[PDB]
Amino acid sequence: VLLLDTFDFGPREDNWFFYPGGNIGLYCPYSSKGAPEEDSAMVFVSNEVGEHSITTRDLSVNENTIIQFEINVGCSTDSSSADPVRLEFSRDFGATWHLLLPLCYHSSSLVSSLCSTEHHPSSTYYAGTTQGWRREVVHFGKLHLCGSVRFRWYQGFYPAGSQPVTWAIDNVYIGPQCEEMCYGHGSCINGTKCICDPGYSGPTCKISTKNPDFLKDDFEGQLESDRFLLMSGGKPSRKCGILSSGNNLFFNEDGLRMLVTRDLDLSHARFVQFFMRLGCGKGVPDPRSQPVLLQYSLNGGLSWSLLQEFLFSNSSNVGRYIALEMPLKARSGSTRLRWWQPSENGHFYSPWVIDQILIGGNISGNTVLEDDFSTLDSRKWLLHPGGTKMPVCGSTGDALVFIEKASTRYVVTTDIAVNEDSFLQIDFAASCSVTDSCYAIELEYSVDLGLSWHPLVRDCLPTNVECSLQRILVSDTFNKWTRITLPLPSYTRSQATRFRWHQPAPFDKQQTWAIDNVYIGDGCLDMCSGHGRCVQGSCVCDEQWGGLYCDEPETSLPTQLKDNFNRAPSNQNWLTVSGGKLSTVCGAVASGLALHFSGGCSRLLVTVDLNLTNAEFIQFYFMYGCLITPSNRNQGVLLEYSVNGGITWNLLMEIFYDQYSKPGFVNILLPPDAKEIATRFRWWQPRHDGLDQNDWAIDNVLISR
Ligand SMILES: *[C@@H]1O[C@H](CO)[C@@H](O[C@@H]2O[C@H](CO)[C@@H](O[C@@H]3O[C@H](CO)[C@@H](O)[C@H](O)[C@@H]3O)[C@H](O)[C@H]2NC(C)=O)[C@H](O)[C@H]1NC(C)=O
Ligand SMILES: *[C@@H]1O[C@H](CO)[C@@H](O[C@@H]2O[C@H](CO)[C@@H](O)[C@H](O)[C@H]2NC(C)=O)[C@H](O)[C@H]1NC(C)=O
Ligand SMILES: *[C@@H]1O[C@H](CO)[C@@H](O)[C@H](O)[C@H]1NC(C)=O
Ligand SMILES: *[C@@H]1O[C@H](CO)[C@@H](O)[C@H](O)[C@H]1NC(C)=O
Ligand SMILES: [Ca+2]
Ligand SMILES: [Ca+2]
Ligand SMILES: [Ca+2]
Ligand SMILES: [Ca+2]
Ligand SMILES: [Zn+2]
Ligand SMILES: [Zn+2]
Repeated sequence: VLLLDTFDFGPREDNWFFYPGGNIGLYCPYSSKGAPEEDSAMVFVSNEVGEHSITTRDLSVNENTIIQFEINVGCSTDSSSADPVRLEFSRDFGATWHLLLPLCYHSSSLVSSLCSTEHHPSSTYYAGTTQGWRREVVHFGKLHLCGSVRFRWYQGFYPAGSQPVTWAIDNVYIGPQCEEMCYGHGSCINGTKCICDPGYSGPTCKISTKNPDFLKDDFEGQLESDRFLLMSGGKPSRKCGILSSGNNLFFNEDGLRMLVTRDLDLSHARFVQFFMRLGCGKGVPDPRSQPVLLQYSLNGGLSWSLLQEFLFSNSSNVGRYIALEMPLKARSGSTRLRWWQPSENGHFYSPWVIDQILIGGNISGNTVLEDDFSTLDSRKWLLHPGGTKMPVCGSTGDALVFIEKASTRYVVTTDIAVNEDSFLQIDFAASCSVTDSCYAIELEYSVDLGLSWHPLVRDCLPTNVECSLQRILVSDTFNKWTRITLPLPSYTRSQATRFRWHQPAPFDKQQTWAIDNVYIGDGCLDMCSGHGRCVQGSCVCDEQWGGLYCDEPETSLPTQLKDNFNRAPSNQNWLTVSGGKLSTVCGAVASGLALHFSGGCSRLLVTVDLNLTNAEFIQFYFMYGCLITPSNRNQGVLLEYSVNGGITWNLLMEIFYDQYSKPGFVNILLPPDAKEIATRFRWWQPRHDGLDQNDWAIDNVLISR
């Protein structure tokens, strides 16, 4: 043991050669977790004239020597490069001095350097790095420091009228390291004893209480939390924004720029993701701008490994979504991450912003994500700009609702494993008759942690006239709460697929929407037959439906359907009528009124489910172009049937676009697989040129024998 001083008496006389400007006292004690009696420290107050520093006697050091101490510079978060404290050593009895730990980033080959692979700041302690005291430890193993050396904490020389930042040090230990360096979770005493930090225990502070397996900061909440151990140089701001609403964390000061997380349980973590903007101006960022380094530590910050360097470039000055998979080596019960932008002097050439930090996920193979939105769990719903947990449109409890004024509206799920048995099933609503606007909400998937998003359902006509997104969540058909069930296509299969509901900008405030009763997974069977919802691996049937998978009607289905369309379409015959209304515009199609589809949005007609086991035919009268004739083949109405409650459809007839300029009669013999105990029909027009364009009419439907 070479040197120990707690300053709790006064200073130990033999320890120190000099301490100009230093006086025993208290500095910034009220955050400190240490005992009150221990708060006595060596303080260097701003107004002291002359040198501000403290120098040790000459000591004999070796590769196993550490310097360990606690420091507070400035008792604030007002970050500054002015008058930092430098920890230095001298090999010539104080004639010359050098930083004990150099700044290590990318070293020149023209010079002698001790830096190796690990990127780290120097033993320089800047004002406004943190309000709290902190422990620093420097190990000599890498420093080629052996023999007689003296050390100093040095700030500067200050004439009268100077006002450098006040600082203080405490609990200085210089001597042999402790075993395992106390795993970076304790203070070493004499190399023989570890004094463990809270939540760490045992001889070497190896054993940890469980750490959280998830971190979120959107910077809309508190800036003092258990989430970050350091937030040096970052302030909440709306400047240099990335997202359309809310604060970001903004680095626009000098000194240290370093954001350090608490220790996390990342043993099953999949990802770190965040938004970042490197540079805030219209031109190209200054080429001297130093990169933001993302690093991790397994040992309480004793050593750091690189995840990614993010360089300033001609394109970096636009907000960007960033996501990385958590590598195996970073996955432990106790891993912290940091974002650090190096600088040799505490000066920076550009600001930067970070926002919406999420760390977590789960690599253990989970195949199910479900929610009724009784709560909004951040671990399941990663991003939801514009979205609020609240009731709307007579929802079952709360829903996730996009109603407030916003420039961005989307919601992203966490990742799940998707396989051949996977399906997506949600309730969705648009504006609930608040607006009559025609709009759609995109449903998308990513297999790369949100780096790219692709439409879940592709434009693919069963006629193969058009094939390559298909608008599904549309505001007329889904005006009020409506269920959709989609088998997940092969291209979505992976061990980590996530989903996004996206309202592309620009959109109007009144074009609102919501989701509820979400199930994405491979449970239940038959996707509940179109007549129920999967809840915790069990089908919950709609009213009037029963059986294990909701395939059994409580009351016998009709065996025929007939409609002359001389009265308003009835829910006894029709489940859906969008874009169609009874009129005489077509003349007689069969007779009197016809159901005329000329709406500017969806044009869709769906029957109730029918028992067609013994039925023989479907027939109807049909006309195109009562107003404007269809201009191409993809505008042909498709007649399809479903035997699974509208989940999947089978083409029966393409009602060819350039036919039926005069009313015609269609008579089709039902195929075997359309003759089931529960089957529905739909007429839908995949494309049209809008209101009163490429219109069609139907009359005298008969599905019978
Ligand atoms: C699906 O629909 C078929 C009809 O195509 C149903 O089969 C029919 O079931 C009814 C019972 O409600 C039987 O009706 C009875 O017919 C006798 C004939 O003399 C009459 O005396 C009774 O008063 C009554 O009307 C009918 O025989 C039978 N037809 C056939 C071809 O079997 C069937 O029940 C339906 N399936 C499901 C799953 O509900
Ligand atoms: C990570 O995901 C896995 C899912 O594979 C979770 O482990 C399951 O947890 C539930 C508890 O409700 C059990 O019913 C399963 O039997 C567990 N399976 C396995 C393989 O252990 C795990 O809980 C998730 N981690 C966290 C912390 O949420
Ligand atoms: C550490 O060594 C110093 C030598 O000055 C001694 O005063 C102190 O009691 C020792 N501490 C422990 C806990 O061994
Ligand atoms: C970015 O801008 C600088 C100066 O405007 C230019 O010289 C440089 O080549 C640009 N970078 C790239 C790769 O386009
Ligand atoms: Ca003390
Ligand atoms: Ca934010
Ligand atoms: Ca709900
Ligand atoms: Ca009619
Ligand atoms: Zn590097
Ligand atoms: Zn999109």
